Amino acid sequence: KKPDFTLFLQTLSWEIDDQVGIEVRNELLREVGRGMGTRIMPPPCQTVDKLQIELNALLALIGWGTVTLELLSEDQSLRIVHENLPQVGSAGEPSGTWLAPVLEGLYGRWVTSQAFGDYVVTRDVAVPRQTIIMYMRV
Amino acid sequence: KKPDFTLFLQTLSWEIDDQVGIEVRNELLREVGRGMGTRIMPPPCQTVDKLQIELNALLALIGWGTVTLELLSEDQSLRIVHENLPQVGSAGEPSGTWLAPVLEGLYGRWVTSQAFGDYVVTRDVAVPRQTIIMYMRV
Amino acid sequence: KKPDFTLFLQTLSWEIDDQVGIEVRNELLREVGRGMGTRIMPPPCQTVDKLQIELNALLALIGWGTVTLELLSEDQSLRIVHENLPQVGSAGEPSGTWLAPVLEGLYGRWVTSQAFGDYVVTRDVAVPRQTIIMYMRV
Amino acid sequence: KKPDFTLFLQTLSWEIDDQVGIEVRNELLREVGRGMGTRIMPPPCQTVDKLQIELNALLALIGWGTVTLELLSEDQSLRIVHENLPQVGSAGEPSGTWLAPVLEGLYGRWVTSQAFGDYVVTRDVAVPRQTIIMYMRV
Amino acid sequence: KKPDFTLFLQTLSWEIDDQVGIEVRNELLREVGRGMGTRIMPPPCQTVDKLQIELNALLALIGWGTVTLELLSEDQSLRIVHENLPQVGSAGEPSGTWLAPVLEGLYGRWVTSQAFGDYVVTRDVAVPRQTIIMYMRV
Amino acid sequence: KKPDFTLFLQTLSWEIDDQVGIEVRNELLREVGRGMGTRIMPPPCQTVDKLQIELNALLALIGWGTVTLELLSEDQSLRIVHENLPQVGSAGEPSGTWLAPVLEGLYGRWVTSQAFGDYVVTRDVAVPRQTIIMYMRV
Amino acid sequence: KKPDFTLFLQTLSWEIDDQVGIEVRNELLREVGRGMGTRIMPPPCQTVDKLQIELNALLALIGWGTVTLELLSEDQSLRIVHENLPQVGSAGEPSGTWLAPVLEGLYGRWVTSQAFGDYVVTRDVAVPRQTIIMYMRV
Amino acid sequence: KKPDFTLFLQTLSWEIDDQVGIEVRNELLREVGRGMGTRIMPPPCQTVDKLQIELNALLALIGWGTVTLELLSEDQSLRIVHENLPQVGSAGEPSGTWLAPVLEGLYGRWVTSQAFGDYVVTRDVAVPRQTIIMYMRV
Repeated sequence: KKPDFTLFLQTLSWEIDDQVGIEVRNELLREVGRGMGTRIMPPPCQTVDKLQIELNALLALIGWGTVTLELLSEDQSLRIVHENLPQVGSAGEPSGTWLAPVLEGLYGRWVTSQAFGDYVVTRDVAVPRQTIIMYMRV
Repeated sequence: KKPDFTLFLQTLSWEIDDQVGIEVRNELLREVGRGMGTRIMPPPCQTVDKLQIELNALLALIGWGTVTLELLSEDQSLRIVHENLPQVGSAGEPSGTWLAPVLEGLYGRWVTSQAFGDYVVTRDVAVPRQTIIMYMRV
Repeated sequence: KKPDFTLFLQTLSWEIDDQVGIEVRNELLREVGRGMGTRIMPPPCQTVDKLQIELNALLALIGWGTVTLELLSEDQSLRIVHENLPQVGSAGEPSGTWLAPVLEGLYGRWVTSQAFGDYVVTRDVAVPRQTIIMYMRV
Repeated sequence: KKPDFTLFLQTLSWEIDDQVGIEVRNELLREVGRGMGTRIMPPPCQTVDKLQIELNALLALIGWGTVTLELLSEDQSLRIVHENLPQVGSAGEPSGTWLAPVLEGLYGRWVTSQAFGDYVVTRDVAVPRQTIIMYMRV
Repeated sequence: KKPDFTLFLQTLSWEIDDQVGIEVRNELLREVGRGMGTRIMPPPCQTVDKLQIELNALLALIGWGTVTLELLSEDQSLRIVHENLPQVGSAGEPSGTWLAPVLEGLYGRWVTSQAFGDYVVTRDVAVPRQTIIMYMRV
Repeated sequence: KKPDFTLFLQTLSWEIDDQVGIEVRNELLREVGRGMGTRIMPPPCQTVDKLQIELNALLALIGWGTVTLELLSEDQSLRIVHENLPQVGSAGEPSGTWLAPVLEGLYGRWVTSQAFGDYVVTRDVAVPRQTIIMYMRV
Repeated sequence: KKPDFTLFLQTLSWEIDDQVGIEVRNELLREVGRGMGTRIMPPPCQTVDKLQIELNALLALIGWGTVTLELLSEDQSLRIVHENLPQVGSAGEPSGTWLAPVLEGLYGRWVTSQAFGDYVVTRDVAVPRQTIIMYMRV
Repeated sequence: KKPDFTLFLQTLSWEIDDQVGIEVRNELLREVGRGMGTRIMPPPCQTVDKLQIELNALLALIGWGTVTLELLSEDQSLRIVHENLPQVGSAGEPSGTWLAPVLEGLYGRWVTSQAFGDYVVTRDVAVPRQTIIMYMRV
């Protein structure tokens, strides 16, 4: 049987919350996501739709959900909607969204690598519990 | 598709190794294992064989390997052999054995709860890479 | 192949119904559920939403369905709705709901352990066949 | 996810052991196996090898192990060896063999229905833990 | 890998259609279904709902679809609706319904064995392609 | 759930054995195998090793065991060894080998299509029960 | 674990696009599909519905989607709608439809082999991304 | 059902062999492997054992086999043994080893990126059919 890490991640999340706090762990998770973004990378794309397809394939390779990218031309900003985020335990704000900084760092690396190449990710916090909305503005 | 946490655990292990060190993370993993031992517990058993069967069933519930308990009557000690440890990344001493303190804390809780009830676990470090030997002496 | 226990449970349910009756088996199933509640426990939670999120994870660990907790503030009561109950045979009132006292005991243990800690479970009998409604009042 | 009944069967076995005893439950399990033998039946066979093949197919239909029949011509007896019995908990004599009377009743029904048709089952208790040997004598 | 018999059944159906005809094969399939009804039987039930619940479990044991029984009290008839029939090839009237006499014989045996015990099955031929309606009148 | 045809094939084999005999069904199975050989074909190969590699891929596409081809240069004959033949029921000579004429026709078509192109298959009857040996001589 | 060829196909598609162009690869894919159509063929059918059923069974054998055939009697043309095309990378016009000439050649071979036997396939380019419409006119 | 690309790869391999030759396709496959090595990369390692563990994890992520690295200190060379190569068709020298240049380029990229960083891969052609031996010398 393939090992299951859900209970281990729940206990680790509770222990990290009780130990360091709710602000250092965000930076730690962002760094973890940035490091994860180095192992798997998308090919260089020229249009938003191709980038969306490649990122969806990369996410389906590991099964962490689906992504939707939109380009707001009012200020040339990027809106990213992530669906079916994995749920571990009941920690985070709101409860169940504990792996959001990981997505922030991962998407920042993936988009800045190619779209454009000078942006910063800021999480925007009736959407479902597992839906994460982020903005990519210069 | 069920989410896969292997790459996330590898990156997290590397980051934790680079940040805190190789001694604080051992205590953190021991605390994580002790907390994990509270969520699932075996029923109170009277003999070593029944304890072995119950612990094997509990391990197979999550798929973290197999266990073998044997009692040394020379000093009434307990020897625990764990097989098929999950492997994440290449961190630990030796490489690949990163989740050993978790097993130490888990087995300590499981055995001390019931055999006897006053023991301490100390890791004993041509056995395979994924085989861990621990001792339970008063 | 993993063993299948459905036919065995159907035959056992029929035999137990034919032997002891329809009132002793309810107490037996309640005791079985109370004993099951000792093997797996949820972490201590402070709010109803966190309790729901944890109980859903424990239920999904074994695949026995889904739970929904709600609080009536009129008399500070708790309403629990369980969905996708396992079906074995055609025994019970109504037919197919044979494992309801098990849920009663399990939920009583899980909630009383932490919400509050002084409550009793009483089954409330156009809802589907596999949906069970229970009340937790002092 | 398909429901898992392993923990439920372990708790039920412990409760039944603590409630009635270790002799009434044997008769209950024999009756359960006899009732189980009525739901699934093998076709009428004329030779021992065909009976073995049909019983192996029937067992593989549910995944309860493998069977081997051999005829002792000294007293026209039948020896049955069952392998890979399902293991639930740590109850029974020896530990892990809790569903042996079920096999006794099931095999008695299956063979007596057709080989011959006048025999009784008596369990014969360095074989493995999950191997059960039974004898069919008139 | 578990063997696949779909192509073999398609070729066999074509050959049987080309050899004997479209009337002898119906009797052959009815006899095959009647023989199949002996290997697996439902427990004796007293009401229509319990019979439906037991037959649904029996069908799900092999995965041949779902059944729905309803009693017309005008002439004390029984109407059976079968859904999700297996499809092999493109033979039968209409195309794809090649295993209908098997269901006729199987349901006749299953119902007549217990509801009542004196009935005959006659196939009633905007329903989907895989839906079969049968009547059970004395 | 994918439908299971094992019990249906067992009942059909028994009925066909009881109805026509043990010689007409062999011709029927040979014709069925010859028709099956038309749906799936191997690419034209020049050497025996390439033919073996292709035939193994086609067999694994449906999971009907494995094949091994040898060329005896004493009289330019071909020896074919088939392993892991599917087992249905207990019919055939010997018991358990009911789909051997299907293999005869299938291999005849597959080899004669390309090796050479003028041969006839004749079954050669301490090898296991599911191993079939055939010869391909002009 | 069964090998995964998705990333290999993505890289191969990108390299082929960068090397030969966007017109030679179409002929290459058409030839590949025509060669694929030789390995697996449907049985000769007389009506459109039977052809549709057989082609759907053949497609489900490999899992490449679903097909729908409909005959325009105005000019005796055939319209083919293919659903759930496999997606590899982000190449093709539109992005994601890289295996369309393969379907063109495959369907041309399959239909022309039997409906009628003199037709040519021409791709017709608010339908979804993975839906392909083709026409079969003389 | 997840799409299967085995038949497509076999037909594509045959067509590429028939069109360009047996020398241009080697360069094409090497370029494909080099491009594949960019999508997934191992973390920078300092010792051979850690590199072996990381490469094995990366290979198991896609299921393309296992790797074994060993350093000859006579001339500081590196020997790489790959096991369980995927098999498509019967093309290549020897038959079945069609994807060897892909592994050559992939391993060259993976090792040269970090061990050392100045090496070239040259394939060394009673080992099994799917085992490939490569050398990494400056």
